[PDB]
Amino acid sequence: MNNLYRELAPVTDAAWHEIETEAIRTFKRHIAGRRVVDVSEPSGPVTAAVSTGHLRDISPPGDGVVAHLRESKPLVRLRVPFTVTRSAIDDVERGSQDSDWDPVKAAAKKLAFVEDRAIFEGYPAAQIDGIRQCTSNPVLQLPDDARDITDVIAQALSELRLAGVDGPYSVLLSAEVYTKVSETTEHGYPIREHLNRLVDGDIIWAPAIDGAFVLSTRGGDFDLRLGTDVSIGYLSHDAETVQLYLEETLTFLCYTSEASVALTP
Amino acid sequence: MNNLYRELAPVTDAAWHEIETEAIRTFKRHIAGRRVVDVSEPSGPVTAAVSTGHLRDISPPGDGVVAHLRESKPLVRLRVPFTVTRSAIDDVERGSQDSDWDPVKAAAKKLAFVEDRAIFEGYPAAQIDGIRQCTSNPVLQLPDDARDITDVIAQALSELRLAGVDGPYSVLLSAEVYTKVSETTEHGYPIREHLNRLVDGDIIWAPAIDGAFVLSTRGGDFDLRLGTDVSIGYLSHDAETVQLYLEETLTFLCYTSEASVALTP
Amino acid sequence: MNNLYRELAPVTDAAWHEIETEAIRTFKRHIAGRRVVDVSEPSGPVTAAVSTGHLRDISPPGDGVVAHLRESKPLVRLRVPFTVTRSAIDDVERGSQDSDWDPVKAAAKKLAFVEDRAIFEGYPAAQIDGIRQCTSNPVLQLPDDARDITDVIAQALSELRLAGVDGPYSVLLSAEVYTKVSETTEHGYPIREHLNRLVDGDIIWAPAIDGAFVLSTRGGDFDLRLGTDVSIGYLSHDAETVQLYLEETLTFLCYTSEASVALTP
Repeated sequence: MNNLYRELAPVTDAAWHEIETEAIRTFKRHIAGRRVVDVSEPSGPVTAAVSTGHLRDISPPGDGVVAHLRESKPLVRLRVPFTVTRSAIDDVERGSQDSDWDPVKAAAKKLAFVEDRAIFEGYPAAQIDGIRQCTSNPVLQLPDDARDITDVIAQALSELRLAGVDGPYSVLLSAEVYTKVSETTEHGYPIREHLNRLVDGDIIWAPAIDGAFVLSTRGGDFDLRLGTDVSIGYLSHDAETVQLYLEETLTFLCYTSEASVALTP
Repeated sequence: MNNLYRELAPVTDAAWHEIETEAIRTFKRHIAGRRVVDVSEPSGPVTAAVSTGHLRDISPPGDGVVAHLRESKPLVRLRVPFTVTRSAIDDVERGSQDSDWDPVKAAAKKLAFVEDRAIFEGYPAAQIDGIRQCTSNPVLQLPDDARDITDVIAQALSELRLAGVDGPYSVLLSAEVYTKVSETTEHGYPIREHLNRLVDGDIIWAPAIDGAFVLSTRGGDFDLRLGTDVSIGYLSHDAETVQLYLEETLTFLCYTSEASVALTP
Repeated sequence: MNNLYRELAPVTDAAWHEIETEAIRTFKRHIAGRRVVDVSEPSGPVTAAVSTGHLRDISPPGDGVVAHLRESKPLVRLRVPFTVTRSAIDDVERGSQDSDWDPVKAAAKKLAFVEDRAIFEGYPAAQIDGIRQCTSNPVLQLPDDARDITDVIAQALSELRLAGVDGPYSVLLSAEVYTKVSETTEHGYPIREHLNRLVDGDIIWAPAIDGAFVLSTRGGDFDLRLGTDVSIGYLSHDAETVQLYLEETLTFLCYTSEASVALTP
């Protein structure tokens, strides 16, 4: 057994497979960051920090000695508890295809939103600066008329190019802007056709964020470090319910302030 | 012989071949559900029920015993009788290529319509809840102006995504809406070109339904279980006509309330 | 793990082996039905219903369509909870041969009695008509004088024969009648010697029933369908006890009303 203690839960192999399958596809349907930042191979549960390579001054241990601390970023463990009914679990083996996995899906959405918000908007208590904080390019305002969205994206692109940043470039849109872009026509012409051909990368569904981002996916700019990737573990149970959780241990680092452009809602 | 008793019908092999060809191709031209739902391999004439995996409380058989009935969905047999003239039948062997199979086509249309309506709109006497009853996403209103159809479809897609449901996504349209979508332009630009590229799946001809559906075809959400697939059997004949029928025995189960969006006409 | 969750029980392999051995042998000592009816191979936890082959009229889905629901018999799950002391459990590994399995035996008796009563006397809540409801031959009265039992058994056999039902024939006796038959003499001659040679099949110990049955075991008349056979699963434990259960999921169908004769006490 590992720290997850799956083996102690009154959950069948079949139910585990359904629960995992749901957590993963739901997580994947909400997550945007992983589609554009570099995602590392999980390094295991021992990992507690990512070295930044920097030195920090501290007072010397004595005369004639110069001391620096090695600086690093701590990993954060994010855990989302959820509760499933034991009838949902047990029904799987009897051949149920509609066991209530809503709590899994809700937990998966919560975790994806937390991850994407950390990456894009910062998580100060976990010492994560988001792309919003890291960016050094002029911030752009998303227009009132959806028909002008291609104007601001074009301007974001030129900002990246002028900052000397190679592509390809991707755009992350909030749920609201994504929907507007996908439906809006200008004098009959779908702005999505215009916007799609303008960007050599992808136009990404990013429901966790407000506004939009335009950034390079050249690599080496945005570091999502995984200690342990999305996992499902066991907490407790009674006669009727099982309490489980989704968790991951990771951090995010932004190495290049000019590789991104933020667009506010 | 099997229950169809085809062998007792005064219908030649040649006529049988024509009747089948017509029934199948007509059926396929009208049917929409089978293009988006999971359609099982026919399990044969013995199958009467589909296990749902669930338990129903019943009063115990004595003290200290706990009893539960196993829940299942019954299959329904749908039979559509039709009558053909014996001159239509007999002309076939004589080289006729215009024998009157109108009654075959009328039966096939009737069966497809009954099947699709059961799938999408439900059939309470057969204990079938259709996708319309099943869905838990906000129901959307089709616009008066066809030029706005892409707006509602886009909102529908966003409902599916926000519900954590992966694609691909397909759109089913009533005969009326399909025809409108295929002909309508906004400032000259065909809204079909916009809508077709908006949907990674298909835009489906669904003449049996009113309004529209946008659903995921990821698999495992919508279950059409075939006992026996569309078949042609024999009832009776007189000097001038033969009474045949089309039939199938099946049921439909919807496992995921959030995998579809309904749009009302 | 499967739905039994045996692995979560604080019960050693040795104790499990003892509990099983006791449950099975106790079960077999009380059960009578399985000795005369057709007992199917367990079909697994997915099975929920047994097709009867019949059709039920339902209102049609529209004009010119004829609809019928497929009839099936639902399986019932019978569960008999029981509690054992943890000292009974733990003593096993220490070499104990008299651990208290009384609660296991009480559960097995309770289950056998519930099964046999369902088979012979019916279980309306589970939609099971027993042989008693099924039979169409004249019901016979067991005599006050045990010395006359061979008369009624002989009349019963004659009822079966006249109904055109081939043997071999077996006789099931209540605990009371069995004991009477085994001890009683007429003018010194044991009526058991007469009765045993009169019946080509067996005289069966049936402590679950009152009265008696004489039935054919030619096969295909009496159908005990097993979803899952007698099993031992785990519910909960505290410091001193473990709550387990016996269960099976099954149903019983009687296909031939004239293949049995009932004799009332």
